[PDB]
Amino acid sequence: PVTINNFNYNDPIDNNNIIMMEPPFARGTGRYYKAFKITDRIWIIPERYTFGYKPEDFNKSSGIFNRDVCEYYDPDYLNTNDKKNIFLQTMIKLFNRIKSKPLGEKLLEMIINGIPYLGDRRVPLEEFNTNIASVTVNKLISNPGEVERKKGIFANLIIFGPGPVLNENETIDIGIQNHFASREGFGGIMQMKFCPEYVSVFNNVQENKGASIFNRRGYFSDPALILMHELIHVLHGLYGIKVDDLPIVPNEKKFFMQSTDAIQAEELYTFGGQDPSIITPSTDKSIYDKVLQNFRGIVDRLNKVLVCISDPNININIYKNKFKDKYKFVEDSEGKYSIDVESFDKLYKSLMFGFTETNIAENYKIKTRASYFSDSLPPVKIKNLLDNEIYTIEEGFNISDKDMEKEYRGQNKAINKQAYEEISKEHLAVYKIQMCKSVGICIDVDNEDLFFIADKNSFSDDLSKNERIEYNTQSNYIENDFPINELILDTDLISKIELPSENTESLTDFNVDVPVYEKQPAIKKIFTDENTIFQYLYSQTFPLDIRDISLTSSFDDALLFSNKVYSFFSMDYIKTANKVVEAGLFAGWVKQIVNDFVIEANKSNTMDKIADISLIVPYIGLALNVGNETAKGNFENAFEIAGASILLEFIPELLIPVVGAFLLESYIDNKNKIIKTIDNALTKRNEKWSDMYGLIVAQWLSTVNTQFYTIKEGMYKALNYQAQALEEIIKYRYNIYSEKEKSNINIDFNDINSKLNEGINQAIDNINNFINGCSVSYLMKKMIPLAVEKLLDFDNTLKKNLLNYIDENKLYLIGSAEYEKSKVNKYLKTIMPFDLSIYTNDTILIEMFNKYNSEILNNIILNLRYKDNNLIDLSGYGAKVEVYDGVELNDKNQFKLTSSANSKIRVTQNQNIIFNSVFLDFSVSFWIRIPKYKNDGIQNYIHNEYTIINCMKNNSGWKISIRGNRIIWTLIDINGKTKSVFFEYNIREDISEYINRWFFVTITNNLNNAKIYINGKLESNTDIKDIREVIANGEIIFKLDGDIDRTQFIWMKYFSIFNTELSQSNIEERYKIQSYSEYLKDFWGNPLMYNKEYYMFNAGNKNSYIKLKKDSPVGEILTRSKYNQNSKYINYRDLYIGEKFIIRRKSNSQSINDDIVRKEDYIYLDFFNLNQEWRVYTYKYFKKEEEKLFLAPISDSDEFYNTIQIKEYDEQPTYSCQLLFKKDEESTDEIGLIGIHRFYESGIVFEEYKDYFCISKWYLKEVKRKPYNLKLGCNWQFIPKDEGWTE
Ligand SMILES: [Ca+2]
Ligand SMILES: [Ca+2]
Ligand SMILES: [Zn+2]
Repeated sequence: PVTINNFNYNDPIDNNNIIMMEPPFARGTGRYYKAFKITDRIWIIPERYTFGYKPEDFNKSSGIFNRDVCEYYDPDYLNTNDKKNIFLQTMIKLFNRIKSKPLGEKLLEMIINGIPYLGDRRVPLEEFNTNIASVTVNKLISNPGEVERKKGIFANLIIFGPGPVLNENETIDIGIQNHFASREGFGGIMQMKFCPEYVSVFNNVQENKGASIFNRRGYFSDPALILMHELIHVLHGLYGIKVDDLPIVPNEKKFFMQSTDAIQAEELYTFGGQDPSIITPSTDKSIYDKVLQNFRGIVDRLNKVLVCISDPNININIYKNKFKDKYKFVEDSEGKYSIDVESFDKLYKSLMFGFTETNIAENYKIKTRASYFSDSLPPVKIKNLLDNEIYTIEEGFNISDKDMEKEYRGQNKAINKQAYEEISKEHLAVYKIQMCKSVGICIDVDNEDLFFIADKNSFSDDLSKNERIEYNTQSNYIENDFPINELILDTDLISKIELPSENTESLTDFNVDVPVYEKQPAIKKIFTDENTIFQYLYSQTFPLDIRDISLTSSFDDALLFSNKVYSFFSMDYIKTANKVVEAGLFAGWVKQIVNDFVIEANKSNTMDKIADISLIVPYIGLALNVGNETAKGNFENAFEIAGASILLEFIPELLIPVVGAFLLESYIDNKNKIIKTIDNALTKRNEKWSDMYGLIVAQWLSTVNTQFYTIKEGMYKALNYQAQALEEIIKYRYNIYSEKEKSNINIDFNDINSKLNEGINQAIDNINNFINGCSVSYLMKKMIPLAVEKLLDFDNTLKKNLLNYIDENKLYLIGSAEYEKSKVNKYLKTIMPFDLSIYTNDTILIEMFNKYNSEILNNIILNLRYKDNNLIDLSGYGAKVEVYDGVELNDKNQFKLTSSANSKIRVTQNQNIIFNSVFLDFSVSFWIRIPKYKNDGIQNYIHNEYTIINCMKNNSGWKISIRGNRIIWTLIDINGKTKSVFFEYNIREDISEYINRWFFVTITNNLNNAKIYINGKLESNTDIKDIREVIANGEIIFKLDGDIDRTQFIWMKYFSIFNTELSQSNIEERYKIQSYSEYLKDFWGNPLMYNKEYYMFNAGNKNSYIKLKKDSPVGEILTRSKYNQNSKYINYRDLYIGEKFIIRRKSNSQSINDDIVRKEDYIYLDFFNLNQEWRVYTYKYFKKEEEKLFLAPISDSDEFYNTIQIKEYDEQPTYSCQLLFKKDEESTDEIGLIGIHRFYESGIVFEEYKDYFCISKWYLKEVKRKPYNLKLGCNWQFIPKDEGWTE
């Protein structure tokens, strides 16, 4: 157990637990400090830390000490005895809180027992030397006014009050002659400057601070956790493992980059959470090795120590026993000490990954910042930590008896205001970057708001070094984790070995290095005319002395005029916001503009499914103009083209080492040592893949995800500026009214702010999801593949290396040089899939990853789309696409492959995508339109198979071919074994749903089957179990290849590939998404057009067509003529028959050239009667359910309706459309739908039934039925002449 002593500042010095100490940095000169032993080996000196600081620097100035901290200054802190005593009692309370739980009690026990080794690097291995400043500190015994009598004591930790900056807590180690005992295995007296009352404030981006933009946001820290964070540094320093290694260094070559001190791995380890992941596995092992090497030096010292010259009273055995336990060394029955690898590993992991701020916070139910790399806010002052009503030893601020335990409400600034006070801004100093234009207006930007982008020098290149493989050689992995529960239950973690007495000889060698600090300018001026994130955010603000502003979509005007505020919301939103109204209409206007605000903000939920993008925030570019000028043009389009990359302010140069070669050592005549070597080399190979992935993750988190974090914060600020601006306008307009008017105005400012705030919260959630998706996308498509390329290269090099090794030892391997030959091929065959959870256990990051992998669209590895008269891959993997001259392309994303040799597309796929999952798993989807057979060429049509898409490599791959009315999918494995599955449509149907009509094809492949889906429905299936490996990343050639007719062609659209098997559900969804359009379509599936001649088809009367009756102004219905020749393979009904209709636009006299017909358009349905254009009319006064339509010349009669509304009542994909007659555009009076009706005719000569072109009210209720009735006689399709259909 840990005992925390009690005392008052004025208690008498007793030279034991209350002393006059001579601090290490005093160099044995100057004055002494009254110090209090709070626990064994730990001292508290309730006075400001002044070592290395100028007295005046304790005042706020035009300078700052740290570039990444909102620095608070207060020279009066601790300037009285009562203030010093309060500091003392507060420290006692914090220590009691720390030991209130086993985890914290153990941290203290480890620290108390982690006594510094007696000596350092300069001390002979045979000796213990206490006469060094890192081991002994002196206390003055003599009476006041004379340093006549001094006594030495051993100490572990000395905690002082703060230095100039109250909120800048720091743990300091002792350097002597340029070396640090605490960094070389020995450990040394540790010092700390700490302030309990002025604590840091933080706010989680992904989480709302009580969700109130008009209230105080964020949470304040529990000083006990802040102290434990420092105590962890103390722990590391005491065990001598606070080693230095390759640090994370910020790139500062660009003006938008955050400047900061180099960050050592030890600091990131101390924080925990995701931060250890920024330290590559290479560096993790580097640090591990250095610490182990340091301990070896200590264990050697224990085996050689014979005496202590500095203090004859030191019992050598007692210390050897204590140090053996401290470092967890093992000792044999003879007393020989050695390192136990298991015990060392456990100790190391416990100290680096067990005791972390994140783990401690979690255990103590204390909320803390999400990461070391999270913006810093202004600190606050805790009113009274000694008041149990506000802060307790057991629960800190989150007191359950006050219902503040839930959701860390006790630390919530918006909720627990009674616990703290805001700090006077006049006492705060912050490093700012003054961005000046070349003229010249300037904008100040806190350095903390800039992008933190780790420089390339931050990462280890150890992966490029060679590795000697031996029967020995084993894997090397360091799990940046340690089960906190076992640590809390570990029975032998805490020492039960006697702590030596602290009294020793007085220190006489005061040699020590004392740091010297100095402020630097708080403002750095730079010149740039760039208008990026900082400038855009700035344009959305207004000075405090202005109260009348107006919104503008002009960024430039917003910068020029103080009364103009930039807004990235719609033109209509902006206009309405600037509208001035009468008091009587003010309440209405407020409701309107506030509602508009929510609508605008909610556009952050916009979907873009047709472009294979589930979510996109269209206004991010306009809001920040971050990255590659995202404020220009249409952001959504730009995103569809370049993806996440366009949002990055800077594209990082990644470190992706050429993996060093392996050196396989041979063992002649040794069958085992040779086999072992081969195996070890294989396992080491995987370590290489893992370490590379870890190197990628570290860079992604410190150079990319950091930039996206800044963008998320930027959008939060942007949205708030918009709400603040609207709030300002509303206030101004309301205050223009008189008191009498105001009294009659029904407005609730809190309800307004509530609605605005809620809108922002909804938007932020979408924005965070969007940005996290972008971050993972960059990782997977722009980083991982580049690493895979090197790893695959490495594999190849290692492959022949191993085979050539199995060759050189062929003899010594006898009848096995083949068994292990394949053992190498099959091992280097299956590559390691990237799993983020392997490099981090951070829930946020893991969830981001899993979410990404759960989105089927992220499985797209090829997406050929039209953009600027060319076809490019928008999958994000950058396939090279060569479209040759003979390929016809249009903006409807359709492309035509003809019989010409130059009508082809060459696609070179990305070779670094996990495609060969080792069992075949991928899908291909596309739309196609295959022309009808030539009647005089039917034999060749059914006989000649021709390839249309071929993807082969090493005589293995896949291809899509066509043989007449059959489309074929074929797979060929490395052995040449072939399997096919096909879809063949009937060519004897009166009316075919497939011939010359666009239809959707989807082919899926898995370990068992090959399936072909047509328009979302499964059509064919082939068992492909026997098929072995199939290379599918070869070049893809789109070209008609075979014995084809010169007239042969094929149209294709939306070609894409998925590296997974699509489900029937995925396919059906894709079919509907790609079928969707605002416009109606024609019989063939193309957009329906105005001013284009069409024959009419009736889905409910397939073989019927319309003809103007010779003797009457009506359309009689006749039977389609049919294929006349004698071929046994074909049959169809003629399509180019009946009246030639033409659709004309109703309004806008923009002439009659042509255009696209959209659902709900009002039209005129006309047709040609010889040299005249006639029209389809409905007699206005029929009383029956239906009537024959009236066909006559164009004219305007008061007795006939002439306006039709084209409709689409079917919710599912169809090329059918309906035609409605309404009394007039305005009314909701429906006359009926155009269809076909059967009439009975009994004349003097003939008696029979005849069908006529009619309008009927009966259809009105029928089109509402579900599922939509495709057989209804009111379903029509328009057939224009098409080269793909001849008769
Ligand atoms: Ca790491
Ligand atoms: Ca302005
Ligand atoms: Zn730290």
